Amino acid sequence: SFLDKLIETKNSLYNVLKHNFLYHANKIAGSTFTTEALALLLDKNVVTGRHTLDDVQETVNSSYVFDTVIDSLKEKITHNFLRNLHSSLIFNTTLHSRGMAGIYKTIPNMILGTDVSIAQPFEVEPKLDELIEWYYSQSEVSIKVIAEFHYRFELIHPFQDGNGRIGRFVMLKQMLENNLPIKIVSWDSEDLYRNSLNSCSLGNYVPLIEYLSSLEDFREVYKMLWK
Amino acid sequence: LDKLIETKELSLYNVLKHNFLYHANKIAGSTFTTEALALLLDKNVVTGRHTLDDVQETVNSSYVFDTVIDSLKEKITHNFLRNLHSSLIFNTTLHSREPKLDELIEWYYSQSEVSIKVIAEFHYRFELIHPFQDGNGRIGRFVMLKQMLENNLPIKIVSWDSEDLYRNSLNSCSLGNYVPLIEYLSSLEDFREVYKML
Ligand SMILES: Nc1ncnc2c1ncn2[C@@H]1O[C@H](COP(=O)(O)OP(=O)(O)OP(=O)(O)O)[C@@H](O)[C@H]1O
Ligand SMILES: [Mg+2]
Repeated sequence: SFLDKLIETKNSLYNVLKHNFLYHANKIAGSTFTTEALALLLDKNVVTGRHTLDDVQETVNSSYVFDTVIDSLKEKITHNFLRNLHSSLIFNTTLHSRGMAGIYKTIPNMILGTDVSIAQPFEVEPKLDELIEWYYSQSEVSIKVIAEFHYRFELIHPFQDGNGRIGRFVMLKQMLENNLPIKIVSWDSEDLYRNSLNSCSLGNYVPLIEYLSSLEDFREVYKMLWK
Repeated sequence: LDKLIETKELSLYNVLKHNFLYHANKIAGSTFTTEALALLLDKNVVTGRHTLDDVQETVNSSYVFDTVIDSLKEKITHNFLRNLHSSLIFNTTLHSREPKLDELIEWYYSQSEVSIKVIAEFHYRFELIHPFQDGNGRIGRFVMLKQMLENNLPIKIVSWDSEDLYRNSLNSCSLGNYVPLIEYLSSLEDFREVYKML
């Protein structure tokens, strides 16, 4: 019943979820928008503070991507769905040219803070199919399923940039679609999210599961808004 | 002008771009200070309080300025003006939504000698025609600048301080009478002498 109410306000439960999610997801990606500045941008289309053009444009894009994710609930994660999310997210940035929007990487990339083996470009499309086919094979989608999906997706790292944000968008989508607790990956001075990721390995996602469990359920925190 | 042309990738060019865009954009309602505009142009960093439209239109004006310099000595056409307009209003809230112009352009290129009088008459007539819904003023000032540059004429930047002299000169003008505008432009300082040191 949470989802219906969320939809019927599309100040509102929707704007709270959007503001919180976008704030943390973008800040993890390096955005310098404060909570007040992001609120002002989302509500009144006014930019304040010091930002790169890319930060401004990508924050604005992230708003549209969030809307798309909510509008496309229950729809299948496909290659084109993911490429369109990426395309919306990096629209009108210094990555739009070169036409890396919205396209899988052609040149090897990396996640720094680690030397873990990222998927080579040629492996992106097949592994992703194997991942998607795996995801929809699950009888019941759980936080554990979503955590494994998240880690594997990030290890694939299909796009040259924006992998973190797109991954967390998809994670939010999966949670919403399966009436699971809404766990919003939050920024913090200690990099608990990143460290939980780095404690993980293929076949071992317990650090991420524990991290997600350590997060509060958004649905309960703002129960006053819907219940 | 040659100095202008080759300090392009590099500076007379950046000084002209910065000053011109500052005044042209401010007249159009931009809230970028001269420092904020400089920071945007040089480091692609946005500071201060601005609407999204202001940010985007300022960035666009940078691109349009570059295009205008690229098209020096090239003939003013309709598609050229439409390209300026499209570039200027790209990614704004203004995005969703002929004969008199042809006549004006041909009239302009028929003159054996281009003068400030010719440019002034062109400017007023362009504003009276008003070919675009928005950005008409900025496009007009871009074109005026182009016309001055192409003919080694004094480079006079319509200034934000100059209002409302510019506006009142425009309101005193009529078809066939452009003397208020000519006197106004004449009252403006020549960019070339101020930055002759460059
Ligand atoms: N040790 C790790 N193991 C697996 N994945 C990781 C690890 N560390 C980070 N990641 C994921 O890789 C993504 C890379 O993005 P990062 O945070 O490094 O900066 P960014 O490139 O600016 O963010 P974005 O990808 O949204 O553009 C992270 O968001 C994270 O989800
Ligand atoms: Mg990035």
